[PDB]
Amino acid sequence: GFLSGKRILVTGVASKLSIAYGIAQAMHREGAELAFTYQNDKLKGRVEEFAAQLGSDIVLQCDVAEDASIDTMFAELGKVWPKFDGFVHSIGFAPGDQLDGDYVNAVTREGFKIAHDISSYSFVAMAKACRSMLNPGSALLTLSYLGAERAIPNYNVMGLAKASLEANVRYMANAMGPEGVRVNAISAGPIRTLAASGIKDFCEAVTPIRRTVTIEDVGNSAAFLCSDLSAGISGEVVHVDGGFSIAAM
Amino acid sequence: GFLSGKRILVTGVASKLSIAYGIAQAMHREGAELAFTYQNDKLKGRVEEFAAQLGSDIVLQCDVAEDASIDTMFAELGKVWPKFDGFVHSIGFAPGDQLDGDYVNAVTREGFKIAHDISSYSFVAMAKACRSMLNPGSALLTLSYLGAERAIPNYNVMGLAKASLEANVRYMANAMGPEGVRVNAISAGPIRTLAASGIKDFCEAVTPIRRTVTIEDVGNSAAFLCSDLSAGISGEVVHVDGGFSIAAM
Amino acid sequence: GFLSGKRILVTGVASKLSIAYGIAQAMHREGAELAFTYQNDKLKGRVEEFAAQLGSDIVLQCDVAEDASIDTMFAELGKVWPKFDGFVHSIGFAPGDQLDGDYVNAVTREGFKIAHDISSYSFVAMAKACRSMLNPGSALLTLSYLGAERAIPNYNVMGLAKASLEANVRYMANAMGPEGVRVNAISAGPIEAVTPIRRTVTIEDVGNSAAFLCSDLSAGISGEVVHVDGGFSIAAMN
Amino acid sequence: GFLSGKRILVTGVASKLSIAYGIAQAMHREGAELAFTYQNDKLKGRVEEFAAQLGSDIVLQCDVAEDASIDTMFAELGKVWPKFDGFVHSIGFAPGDQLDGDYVNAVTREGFKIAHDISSYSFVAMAKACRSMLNPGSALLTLSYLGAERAIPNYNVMGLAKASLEANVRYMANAMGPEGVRVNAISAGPIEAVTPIRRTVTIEDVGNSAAFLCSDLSAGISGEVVHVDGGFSIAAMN
Ligand SMILES: NC(=O)c1ccc[n+]([C@@H]2O[C@H](COP(=O)([O-])OP(=O)(O)OC[C@H]3O[C@@H](n4cnc5c(N)ncnc54)[C@H](O)[C@@H]3O)[C@@H](O)[C@H]2O)c1
Ligand SMILES: NC(=O)c1ccc[n+]([C@@H]2O[C@H](COP(=O)([O-])OP(=O)(O)OC[C@H]3O[C@@H](n4cnc5c(N)ncnc54)[C@H](O)[C@@H]3O)[C@@H](O)[C@H]2O)c1
Ligand SMILES: NC(=O)c1ccc[n+]([C@@H]2O[C@H](COP(=O)([O-])OP(=O)(O)OC[C@H]3O[C@@H](n4cnc5c(N)ncnc54)[C@H](O)[C@@H]3O)[C@@H](O)[C@H]2O)c1
Ligand SMILES: NC(=O)c1ccc[n+]([C@@H]2O[C@H](COP(=O)([O-])OP(=O)(O)OC[C@H]3O[C@@H](n4cnc5c(N)ncnc54)[C@H](O)[C@@H]3O)[C@@H](O)[C@H]2O)c1
Ligand SMILES: N#Cc1cc(Br)ccc1Oc1ccc(Cl)cc1O
Ligand SMILES: N#Cc1cc(Br)ccc1Oc1ccc(Cl)cc1O
Ligand SMILES: N#Cc1cc(Br)ccc1Oc1ccc(Cl)cc1O
Ligand SMILES: N#Cc1cc(Br)ccc1Oc1ccc(Cl)cc1O
Repeated sequence: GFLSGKRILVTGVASKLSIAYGIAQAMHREGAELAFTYQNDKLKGRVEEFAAQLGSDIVLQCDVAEDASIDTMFAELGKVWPKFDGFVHSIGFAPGDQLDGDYVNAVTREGFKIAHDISSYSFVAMAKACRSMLNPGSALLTLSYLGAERAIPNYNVMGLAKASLEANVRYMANAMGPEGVRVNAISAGPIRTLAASGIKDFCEAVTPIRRTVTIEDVGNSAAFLCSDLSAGISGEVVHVDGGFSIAAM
Repeated sequence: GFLSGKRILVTGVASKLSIAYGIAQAMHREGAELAFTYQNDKLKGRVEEFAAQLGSDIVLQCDVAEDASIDTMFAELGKVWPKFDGFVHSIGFAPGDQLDGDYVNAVTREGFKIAHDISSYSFVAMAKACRSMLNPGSALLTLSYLGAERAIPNYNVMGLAKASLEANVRYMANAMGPEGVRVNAISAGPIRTLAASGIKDFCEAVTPIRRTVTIEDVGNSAAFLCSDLSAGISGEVVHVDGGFSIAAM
Repeated sequence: GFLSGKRILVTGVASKLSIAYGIAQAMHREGAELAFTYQNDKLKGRVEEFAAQLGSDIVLQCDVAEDASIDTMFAELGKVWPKFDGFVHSIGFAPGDQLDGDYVNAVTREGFKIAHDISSYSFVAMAKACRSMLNPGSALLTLSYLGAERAIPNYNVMGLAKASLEANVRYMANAMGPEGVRVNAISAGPIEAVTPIRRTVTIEDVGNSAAFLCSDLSAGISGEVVHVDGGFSIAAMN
Repeated sequence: GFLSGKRILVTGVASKLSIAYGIAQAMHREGAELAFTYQNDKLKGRVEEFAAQLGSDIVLQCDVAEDASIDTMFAELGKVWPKFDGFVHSIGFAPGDQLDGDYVNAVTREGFKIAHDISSYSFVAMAKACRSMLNPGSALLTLSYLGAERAIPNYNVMGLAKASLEANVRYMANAMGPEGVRVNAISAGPIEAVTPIRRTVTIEDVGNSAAFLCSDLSAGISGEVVHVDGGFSIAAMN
């Protein structure tokens, strides 16, 4: 398929409901060789078990809060893939107290710091650590949300972090393009994943396609953006939300 | 390939340099069945000859200035494709006097009217005329340019028309989504085509990928947007300009 | 006030509810000298009454569908204001059939053409017609709506026409900036529980922002679409 | 003037070239009563001199890296202004190493953290700390730059920090709108042949727009990033 001969690292697989899971089955269907990271020991077996289904045995600890963990992870990966063709960054976090109710009351300095570090900085932190391993033609991809561009109740400081993240996409694109690397985001519509219970009160009637997008839709667009078919696209946030953001009333 | 079982009409093939030409070879490579329109008798043989290469014999006159021409064209097409899966709208025009020098001096009421009618209205005019022929899963695609969003010297009233066109993309998406049709645009970076001699003084050093996009890049993104792989994307303007618009200085 | 010294042409007064009417009051308050146009004989008396109440007797016919009507108006204005400081374009139209139901079914070639001509081309037409009359420091203003940027039901082809108008703003700001003329738009909210300010905007609110954008206070702003919609467009799922 | 009746806190004066300094002059001209903060002992005398020249003697230490410094400042302000009408946030910082060369190579976790904390979090921190002190009709303003929206060389992580700040504006406008508080930003140009107005913006131009956005004239505007950059961001390849 259209990713044959590519090697792609995939972060953030937590269950079969994860966006990262849909992106992985899609790139896998399309002929990519895959490798996987997992945040910590609680998810090691699970992620090894999801990896195994997709015929990868490359499954590595990576907590993106830690420079040493990202560095170690890429060192270990370089033993099997001294070069590869990019990564999918599918990782968000803010402490639970940040997303309950009025934004200005819930936000704290520490909550802001963690949300931005894990949801935004980690993307460029991964890029720094593997920059010399990337082939020409490589593509990096992260996931964002409409909360970057609009004030969405309860999403709160995550909206700020995703705005920081989309700006990260542009700065990374502009920096890395000259060495042959593209960097994009998918602004995904809402899907019912493990991380979405963290959000309070979690629209298909006012989406133009009249249904919510699935991890399959998101996965297919992802595969496209990490392939040579999208060689003309970098620094872009592609809305995969069924047209929701372009509608009003 | 990823358009097998799709039938797609392609307008605006004028030479081998046309964006429509790149989109057609790409959809053709990907297993689509194709049909072609041509503006008038001056391009009939040429377009039949380009069609023939791509193994289509469906080649029909269509001047989009004329409701009767669009209606006749779809009547003729319905004899061979009573149903199909969408069309590529790759058609722009403004009289030559519109694009020389200062915008407020060059623009006229008639120039404005023609630019908008041919470059913007024609897209929804085609949609009106074939609406009942479209399958569920159909996708419509037009081509726009950065001149819709920024004041670009000499591009002049075409910038207004392309802004009208991108708004057309949203209104069409929102209207047709409920019956299972998606509608998008590609905002293409500059390529050296037949229509670009019309533009005066026609940047790769400040594009992040450090080269201009080709009709191949544009064609591959096009194919994607008219395929089921992009089923989560409607009402969107995708920038295929190598990241040019997201850079400054 | 912050417009003393300025002479501003105001189009589009049709009633005391008109956006142009709120704009004119606010501009008069801030000390501008005002002149007015009226589309046709049906509105002439209303515009003359309102102009009198503001201390103006410059009240000129202008139908922006006609190049000759625009030229004749500016030749008449020239007799009393050979130079002036810009104008407010507060004009919109599409045939009523364009606004009824599903967009693709309602839009027609003629409806599209009329909507773009009246709602967008007429802004630059006015600018061509008065260009040598503009002082350095001039400011042109037009009025737009969120339907330029989102698909809003029934607003239909008026949305394309507004998107065209917002591009016209940019192209005009770019062309006329070197001669000392700024061009901007207000994207006004409709004149409520999901609006951040928790109320709809009024023609007073619109008027005050329009006065600003036509004054030397806004000298740093050109080519800009300013949202005066209470925060509505930046909120989602409130 | 159009700010008479208003009491506005101004942060970020460091010199007569500071954006905050142009803002304060313009606000004083339009009749506002002013109060000032200063980051540290190095800037205290400059801020006191300037405040004296404007007829103010409210000059309070505030380092926005510290929650305690922000709380203590607002407790001191409360002794003379138990209620007030909003504040201008004119504060930006990243370690100098963040701004040197290729973005990906210069950015570090600590640099990123400091840039976002000082340049974005501190806007809402101030708002939490004074929220019950704000009158209905209040207006918060912050300052941003085009590097929030485009990749500009060397501006590097300050661009992410500004994008965060512009989202903070929206989220804040949404949260505080129901209590009668507006929140906006100015995206200022750098303080020229491809700028539509054919000159860079001045701190006077910025000041006048900031005075507007903090006055009841802008009552219809909230959650908005207004570009005061002479049209620069809407032009291409001039
Ligand atoms: N599900 C939706 O509706 C939706 C919509 C738009 C965007 N997104 C985004 O898509 C991405 C994937 O989210 P999801 O819904 O698939 O959720 P998920 O809960 O399946 O995935 C979140 C993942 O991030 C990982 N992660 C968190 N902290 C980490 C750390 N310190 N180190 C390493 N990994 C860490 C978790 O272990 C988990 O694998 C996120 O960026 C989320 O914001 C989700
Ligand atoms: N080439 C570029 O750099 C570039 C960049 C961005 C967008 N675009 C857009 O892409 C599209 C294709 O342009 P191109 O550069 O491939 O040019 P081209 O000159 O090869 O194609 C323009 C086509 O439009 C057709 N057309 C014009 N008037 C017509 C009418 N009345 N009826 C039917 N067809 C009509 C012409 O016959 C021709 O086939 C246009 O919308 C153009 O604005 C071009
Ligand atoms: N009312 C709202 O909620 C709202 C919101 C956003 C934008 N707008 C825009 O504000 C502007 C003013 O609208 P309004 O609500 O004040 O409506 P209104 O009907 O009071 O004013 C419309 C005006 O346009 C004039 N006009 C129409 N065709 C014309 C022609 N051929 N020549 C000259 N004048 C012509 C009419 O005479 C009338 O004065 C319009 O551009 C409208 O699109 C309205
Ligand atoms: N100067 C320009 O061309 C330009 C253009 C666009 C935006 N901006 C923005 O305008 C704002 C003001 O910048 P400026 O050009 O006036 O610079 P300036 O250096 O005069 O002002 C920066 C101010 O930030 C203050 N500051 C830094 N860290 C702080 C802390 N911990 N606590 C409290 N105060 C702190 C400094 O004391 C200083 O007063 C900034 O947000 C800057 O990003 C500047
Ligand atoms: N990853 C992740 C995640 C963590 C927190 Br805490 C909050 C939301 C998260 O993902 C989302 C889930 C759902 C939506 Cl709509 C957006 C998201 O960014
Ligand atoms: N199609 C077409 C076309 C017609 C005119 Br007249 C002007 C430009 C045209 O296409 C473009 C060529 C080049 C660029 Cl960069 C943009 C365009 O829209
Ligand atoms: N003027 C005007 C106008 C004409 C038509 Br037909 C449709 C709408 C018009 O004005 C508006 C009224 C209300 C809103 Cl919300 C937006 C508008 O553009
Ligand atoms: N304040 C401030 C500031 C601090 C750093 Br470090 C970098 C830039 C800063 O201000 C600016 C100066 C100039 C411009 Cl163009 C934009 C700015 O944000």
